[PDB]
Amino acid sequence: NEQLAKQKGCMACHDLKAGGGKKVGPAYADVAKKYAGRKDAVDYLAGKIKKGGSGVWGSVPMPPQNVTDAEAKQLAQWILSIK
Amino acid sequence: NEQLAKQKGCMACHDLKAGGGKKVGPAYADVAKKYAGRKDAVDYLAGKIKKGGSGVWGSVPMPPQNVTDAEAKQLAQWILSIK
Ligand code: HEC
Ligand code: HEC
Repeated sequence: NEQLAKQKGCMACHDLKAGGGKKVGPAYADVAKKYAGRKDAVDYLAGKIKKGGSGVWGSVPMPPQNVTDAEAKQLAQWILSIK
Repeated sequence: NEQLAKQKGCMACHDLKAGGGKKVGPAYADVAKKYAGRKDAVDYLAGKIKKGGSGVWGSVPMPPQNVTDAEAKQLAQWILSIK
């Protein structure tokens, strides 16, 4: 399974899918660093995940995503936790 | 959480951290595409995982991995499942 592969060190040499390093959106660790000082980061990011947005990291927009309000908040919190 | 983000499609457009794209081995989805539906795929891949391999995807070899035969079979089956 995926967790076993992580534990065994496999992911030092392998990604799940191709295209690493060339994606259209920002790295989550950079999102986490940016908003570390921001008290309302969770709701700000949840809004962007659900409703989409542009201009914060580049000119290409993130389209609105198929997530509930609760999921958007959960994803925001997880991203903020990334170190 | 991490699994939720993967399941929702977020990772098509985002990496977890900066510096992606330099892994030395093939992406698992590409391994899965190659060997999908071959009658000996599980045994073949389990053997490469455990014993290592060279020259199938490039010049850089995979060393033997610290896995049991059962774990190698588990890992092979998981990799073959990656869409
Ligand atoms: C942790 C136990 C794993 C698992 C499950 C896999 N790998 Fe590797 N791998 C690496 C390289 C350079 C290759 C290509 C070798 C070649 O050109 O022949 C591979 C290949 C694979 C495969 C496909 C094998 C095939 O013949 O098609 C598979 C299923 C696979 N790996 C699984 C490099 C590395 C590492 C670099 C030091 C390490 C660590 C791992 N791999 C670990 C694992
Ligand atoms: C799956 C539900 C997700 C989640 C959890 C996130 N994204 Fe994206 N995203 C994309 C692009 C181009 C941007 C930059 C937009 C801009 O310049 O403003 C983003 C941005 C984000 C953020 C940061 C938002 C901010 O204002 O700081 C976050 C937290 C985030 N995303 C999470 C592109 C895409 C996609 C391309 C089609 C898709 C799919 C996703 N993102 C999916 C998700």
